[PDB]
Amino acid sequence: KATYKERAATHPSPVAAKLFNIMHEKQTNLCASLDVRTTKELLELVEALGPKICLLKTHVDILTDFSMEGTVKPLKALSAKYNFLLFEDRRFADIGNTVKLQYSAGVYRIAEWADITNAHGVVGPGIVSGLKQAAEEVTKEPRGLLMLAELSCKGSLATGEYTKGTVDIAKSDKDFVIGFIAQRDMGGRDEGYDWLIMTPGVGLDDKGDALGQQYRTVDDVVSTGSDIIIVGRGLFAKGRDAKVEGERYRKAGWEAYLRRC
Amino acid sequence: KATYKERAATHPSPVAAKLFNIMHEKQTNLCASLDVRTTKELLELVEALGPKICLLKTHVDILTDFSMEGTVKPLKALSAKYNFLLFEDRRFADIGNTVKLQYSAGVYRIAEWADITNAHGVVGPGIVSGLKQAAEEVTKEPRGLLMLAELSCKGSLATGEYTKGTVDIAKSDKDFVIGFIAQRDMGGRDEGYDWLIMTPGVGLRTVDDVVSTGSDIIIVGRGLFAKGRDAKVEGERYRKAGWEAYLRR
Repeated sequence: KATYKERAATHPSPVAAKLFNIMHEKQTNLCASLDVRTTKELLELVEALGPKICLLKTHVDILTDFSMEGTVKPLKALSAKYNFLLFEDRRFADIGNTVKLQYSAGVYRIAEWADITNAHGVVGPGIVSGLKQAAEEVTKEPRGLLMLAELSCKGSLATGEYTKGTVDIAKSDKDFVIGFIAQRDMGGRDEGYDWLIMTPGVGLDDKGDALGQQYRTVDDVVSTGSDIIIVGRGLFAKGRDAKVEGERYRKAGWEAYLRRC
Repeated sequence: KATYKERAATHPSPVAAKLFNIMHEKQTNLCASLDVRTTKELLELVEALGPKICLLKTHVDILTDFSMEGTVKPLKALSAKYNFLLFEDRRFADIGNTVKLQYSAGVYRIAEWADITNAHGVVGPGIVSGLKQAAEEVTKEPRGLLMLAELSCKGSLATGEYTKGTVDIAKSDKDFVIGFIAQRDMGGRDEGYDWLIMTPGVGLRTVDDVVSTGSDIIIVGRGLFAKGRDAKVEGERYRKAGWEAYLRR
């Protein structure tokens, strides 16, 4: 693949172009996933990691104290201050007006602040056009969608046929569907698509760390097509220093990226 | 196909038995779907339909003024007063602790008040065990799950294989998975399963059509209150239509 810098210059999706530029300018392809229960801790960790990430994957629906003024406002301030995007990992799986409102309104009003979100292909292409319209209705800021073509959970029904169908759905709108949450390259280059491949389940194979050893290494995934590495507890759990781990994973991911290039 | 009363006495799932009993006692297999945007209208519509429904399918996440005290509290009081269950049509599609918390906590705290909810089969069997343990942790009240084995949206990827995969997921736990949102009978009686088949998109497909096909509950939406129609009048219309079709079955 071309460099993040090059991809940013030609990408049809404004939100994707913005992300590639963030990655290029900050030398990072690290996505932090900080699944904590309080806004206070979330904000603390986000500020510590801000300089080292290009994206923050959130689950505002697991917070015990979510609010637009207390959570979203400060979060957006940090995203602007440190220059990284927000990705709400809601995994939408409905269609019609219901899904539009689940994305644009309700209590969370996701589309008003989340640069990126994701959806399952099972419901069909209507989820793409639906979410896109919902975004247009409540915000002028660039928005993007990641499809879930292959699931990693045990017993998932994401067969080869299912994956192909989801890829076909992604192909319906290159201005809005910017990529996939996946464990491998999904092609598409020959047909004019430049998909962001964001990969979770990534570690650095640290000695004595059983939990971390359940994941693939940063170099493994990046050398195999991953554009962004999604890292969670390895950045702040068990008494770790978020700034130190943020730099460690950022450096490792960037070095792996430079090597594949 | 046994009667609702008979199915209630032998069902392994407490919430399913509870629903079957409500259906038999109130002579109704009608589930109201009132997708309005304000709590005030929702409560008004629910109060009017309460006597004629066995279930209320909700989307509290589309409300413009949702609150635990202003929406859920009164809603629960209505369900207790008129004897009908609550079903939040959230269509969960995640696993692990994330999905457990999306069901038990967050702002909506679904598991705390919703007797029933649903999930997609795509994520695998983990969705059943995860939601089951989440429900057990938050309350001792009966809770149940409906699987989505076949979708009706254009271009959906719910193939025959996908449907089989979801049915197997449903079969993994008869104590918690009570049935499917479907357009037809899903069988299972030969293997010891008694699934509740709840069918949407019904009007006066006709009520008689779906009920005679194997649908146990009819889900009706706008046809019950939109266009300035009278909720109570329409509630009886559909309740009568659905119950009589059931008796003829």
